[PDB]
Amino acid sequence: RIFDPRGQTIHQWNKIFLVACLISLFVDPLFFYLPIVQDEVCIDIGIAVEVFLIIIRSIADVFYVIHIFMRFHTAYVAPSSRVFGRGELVIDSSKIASRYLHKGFFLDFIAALPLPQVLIWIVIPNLGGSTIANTKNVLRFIIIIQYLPRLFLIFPLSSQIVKATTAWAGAAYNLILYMLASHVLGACWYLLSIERQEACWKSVCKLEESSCQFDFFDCNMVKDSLRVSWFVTSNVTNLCSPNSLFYQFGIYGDAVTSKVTTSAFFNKYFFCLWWGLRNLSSLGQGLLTSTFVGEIMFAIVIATLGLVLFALLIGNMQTYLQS
Amino acid sequence: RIFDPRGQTIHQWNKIFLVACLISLFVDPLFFYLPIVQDEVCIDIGIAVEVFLIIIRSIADVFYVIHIFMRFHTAYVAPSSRVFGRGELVIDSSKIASRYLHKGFFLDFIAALPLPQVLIWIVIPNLGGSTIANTKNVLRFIIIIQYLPRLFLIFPLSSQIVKATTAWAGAAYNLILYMLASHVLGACWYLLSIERQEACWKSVCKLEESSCQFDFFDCNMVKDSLRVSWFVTSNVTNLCSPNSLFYQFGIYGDAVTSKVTTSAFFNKYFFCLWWGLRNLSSLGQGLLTSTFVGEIMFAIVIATLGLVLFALLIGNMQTYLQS
Amino acid sequence: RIFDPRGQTIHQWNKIFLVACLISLFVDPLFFYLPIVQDEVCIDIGIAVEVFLIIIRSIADVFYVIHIFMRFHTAYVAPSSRVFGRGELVIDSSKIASRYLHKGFFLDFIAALPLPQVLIWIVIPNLGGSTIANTKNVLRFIIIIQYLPRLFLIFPLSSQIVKATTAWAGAAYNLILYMLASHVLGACWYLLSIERQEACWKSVCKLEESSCQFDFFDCNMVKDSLRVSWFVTSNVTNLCSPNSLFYQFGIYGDAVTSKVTTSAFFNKYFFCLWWGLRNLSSLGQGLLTSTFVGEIMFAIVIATLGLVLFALLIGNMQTYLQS
Amino acid sequence: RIFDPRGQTIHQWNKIFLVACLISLFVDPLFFYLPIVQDEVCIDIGIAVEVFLIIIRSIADVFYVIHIFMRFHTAYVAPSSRVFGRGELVIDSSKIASRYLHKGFFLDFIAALPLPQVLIWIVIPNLGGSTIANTKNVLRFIIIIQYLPRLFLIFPLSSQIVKATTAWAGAAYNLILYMLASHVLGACWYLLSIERQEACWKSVCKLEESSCQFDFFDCNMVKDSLRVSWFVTSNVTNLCSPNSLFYQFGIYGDAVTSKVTTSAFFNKYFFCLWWGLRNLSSLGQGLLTSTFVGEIMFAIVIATLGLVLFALLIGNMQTYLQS
Repeated sequence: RIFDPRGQTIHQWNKIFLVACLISLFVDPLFFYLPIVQDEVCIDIGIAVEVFLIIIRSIADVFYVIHIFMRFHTAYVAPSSRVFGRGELVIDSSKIASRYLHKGFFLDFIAALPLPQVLIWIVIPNLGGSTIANTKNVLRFIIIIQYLPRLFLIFPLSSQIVKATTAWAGAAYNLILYMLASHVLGACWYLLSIERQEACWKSVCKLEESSCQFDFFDCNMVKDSLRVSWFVTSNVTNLCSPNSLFYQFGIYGDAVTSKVTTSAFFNKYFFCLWWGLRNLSSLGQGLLTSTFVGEIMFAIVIATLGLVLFALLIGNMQTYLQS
Repeated sequence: RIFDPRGQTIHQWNKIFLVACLISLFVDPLFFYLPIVQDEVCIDIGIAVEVFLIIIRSIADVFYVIHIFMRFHTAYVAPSSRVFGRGELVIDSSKIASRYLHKGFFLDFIAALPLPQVLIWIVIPNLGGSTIANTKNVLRFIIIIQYLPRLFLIFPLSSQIVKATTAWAGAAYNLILYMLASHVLGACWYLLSIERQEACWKSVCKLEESSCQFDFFDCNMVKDSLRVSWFVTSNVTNLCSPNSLFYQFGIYGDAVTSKVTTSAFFNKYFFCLWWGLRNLSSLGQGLLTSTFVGEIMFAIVIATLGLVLFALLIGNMQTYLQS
Repeated sequence: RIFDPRGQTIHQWNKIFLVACLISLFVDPLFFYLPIVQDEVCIDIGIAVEVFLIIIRSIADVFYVIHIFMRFHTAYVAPSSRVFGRGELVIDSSKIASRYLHKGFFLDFIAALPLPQVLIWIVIPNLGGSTIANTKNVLRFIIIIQYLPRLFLIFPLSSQIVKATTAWAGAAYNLILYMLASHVLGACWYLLSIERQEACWKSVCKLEESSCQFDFFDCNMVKDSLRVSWFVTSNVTNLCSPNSLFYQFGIYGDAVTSKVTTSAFFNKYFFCLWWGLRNLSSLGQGLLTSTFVGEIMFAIVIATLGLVLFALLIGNMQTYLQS
Repeated sequence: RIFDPRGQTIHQWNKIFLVACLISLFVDPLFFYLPIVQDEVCIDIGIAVEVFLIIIRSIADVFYVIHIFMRFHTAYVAPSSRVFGRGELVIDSSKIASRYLHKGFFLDFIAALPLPQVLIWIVIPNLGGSTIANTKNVLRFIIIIQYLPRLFLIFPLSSQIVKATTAWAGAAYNLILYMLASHVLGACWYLLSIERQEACWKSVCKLEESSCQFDFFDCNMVKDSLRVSWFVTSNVTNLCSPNSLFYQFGIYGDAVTSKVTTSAFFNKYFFCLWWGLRNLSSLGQGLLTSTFVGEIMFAIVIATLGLVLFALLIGNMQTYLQS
């Protein structure tokens, strides 16, 4: 059942797979919005939203597995058989599999690994208790390690769609990509702000090591008598604010003053998407960072992305107007 | 009395209609500047300015009715008779009316409906008392529901004018588009800031529900003894300020600190026009919103409009310089 | 002694006239830096800098008069005698004078009028004592009335210089124009901030009509016994500051906090030039104006100039790299 | 042993020399990050990082000397022997040396001088004790005096590499130049902020001439009894802050508020790099300077560099899109 590379089944499958990849690209950064900072100073996770996102990601991974299957069952054109553009067809399944494994299979398999799901379920909780690591909100960012190759996969595939079927197709696509970059940067900023607030809490606990340890900032122990007794005699709610000059919050300060980390899922999502869009359009200006290397590099990445994306938008609109 | 589409009567009518549509597009957002926040914490409406705007709107409406009447009596080129461009003319009134009804009549009829003057006069006040809704200043935005179709009519019609009559007509036209977009965004910002201040007043009333009720911020009840007795012992004047953290004013806070909602019509109009133009040139930067989805979406729309308009301006200037 | 329009004497005269026009365009805005706000809350005029600028403007006006004389004594090509480019020359002095008077003489004569000199010397002081008007700092802006036609003369003449003698000639020329716009806008902003501070002083005087009148803010009367007695008991020092919420300084408030109205000529000049450059590059963003129509219109003009200039710069660099 | 100008040895040497020159351009501004402001209000020099930078710069200068020595022994195409491209080879060493001395030797020699390490070792300390000058942290900027000619050598030489080896070579090259400009501007801003804080300390000492001289702000005298006695009774810590309105810190105040001058080398380097990149992308907006001419000139230079770099980047991206 080898499908023709320039046939109809593969064209329809690629049309569906572009939508599936776009859905996966949209859903992956949403995993960064799960942590919630509560008024009692603790980080919880929205269970219902977590399960919903995991279900969507599982559907996307099923689609990716189907794509890998169809790529093991697709034909190719031999480079040496290209007779005036007529490269014929190859039906050898073994040759197709060898060609796929030599080039293309590795990156597609990496992109199809259910990394967020295993990280959420069978890595952090249950037997894989990372008490020694104590970086539950940091490991989520390794999704980016898988997100970056997957983002690459959107470039050639969509190009094939361009071959499948203009003036309006150069600016709308670039604005969609620009919104995607804004979405990813906003989710990254939200998770980094959560990490910054957790670091401020850890510094406060270090200042108050007499009656605190690095276990009081989890909402599963908020009702403990020790937790409330420490909370009523601590000024963590006032020290961990951008107004107080105790900890350098930097660009993450807007996540504490505006209570973004406490707001509902849609409020926080739209706030962070607008943050990313605004700091991508403004070329990273207004990102008055602290003296921390990671935040500075995040701001530099945002500025560079804004520069290249604005240049692409200007060029695309110039091309559209000239044609 | 069928008019020639390429003739002189229709050309002159289109020249008049371009100016009429430009005036109508300039006047429609001005209805958002009518509400006035007075020093007694209430929202009034300038009766004289409202009457003048309704008169101008009715003039635009009768011009649109004349345009519809004229288009009911215009000839069209038969697609099947296009013999090397010479498509002749169709004179049959019934055929012309049927063709116009099939394509074109609905969208032109929508743009000619006197929706704003109906809403102001015979929808909200008098028989149609919307006491339950209590959203008098929110219904105005449904003018946008009609504004967007009308904004469409400029693009073809002006192009037709281009056919009727370059290097200087590309940058100036896009600057006019920029002015119109900034004016509309400024009017929308003014009305949304009025809504935000009214929402803060409603929150204060809820906090003081013992002596306040949800009909109490109307200027027709200012002289009431109950209202003054409540006001002399109420802290609504400082709770609904961006300085206080009682309510998240966000980007609308600049309309409370600067007191544009209480200024004269020209001052408020120019302030809001400059606000829209500045946040369109800054690509939405400086729009530090709150965690409210509507305000965030407004900021995102402003940033996207700034992106597309600046890209169009750069492309038009590049075309001008290359020509 | 009619000179050849395609000859060498007129070529050299145009080369030196471009320099003279550039110097005159650089010098006219400097007259806006003359008023100085002193620590005694008064506005004085720097006599030495004023005299130097008047001398430079006199030299420029002499050059302009020589230019208009030479234009009265230059030949022209008859439009009806253009036989395949060989349009011959016209030597009749009467015909040349009539042609110049019909078109060209009016605006050239307008630019050659010593308006700033007569305004400074024989309009405001001496016989023309503007005691009733009391707007000495406002009249200077009618230099702009002469400045706008003069700025016109740069555009054709420079093009003629192009005909006298590339890839590098597009970016540098546009940067020179951009610097000129920044210089003019900075001088205008300095004078407007002077006017705003004087208006705040007048408002304070109105608040203190018992012991103040509209002369007390003139530095010639600073040593008056009434002046010192009012000053030792007046709070105009802190009331007219952007920190206090007494007067809406707006975008001009930055000139009071930084004390640029008091500093030396070089400091204030460079601060205002950088202000114009920054608010021209930032597309007018950060110009958070008050509810005053004049300030808002000035900010709108600055933003539109920034838009057109940045688009022109982008287009010029695109042309330079492409060619 | 004259090398062929279009041979293989010179090609490889130029490939090495481009990397060497890039290293030298990256290392020279790092000398500006050496001064450190300590909590005892004094400026020290990191000896270890200074020695490492001196060693790297010495290696780069040895590479420059090797380049000069070898290009003394290369043939050149005779201007009069260019017979249809075949310009032959000049083997005469005397003629090659004469041509090099006439054109090429001066700029290559001035760019190979060990001026930075000479200043660090045998100019400022030891015999050349600049007690009278008292500009230990100011002289470093004369590295820029040699840096600009060395910045020139990149533009031709890199072009040769282009001749030795596209669509991706326009955006990447522009971004490399842009990052280099950001790095240089950040180093210059750090050293200028150090200078501003030192000037504030000098002003404070002038305010405290009774018990202070211009030596208490050197970290070699921090442990002196007079030093500690003055420090315990001096308020230099409060007066020399951006919050206190004592000294106009201007755009350098962000360096004191963020305590970047005290941070470690990596923190300060990345903070200053992000500062330069942000103020270069923002076209100098947000550089609210003081009334000081040097700071204003620095801001104007930053704005002009941002303008030209953004224009070049837009043009390069347009070229990439169209080709």
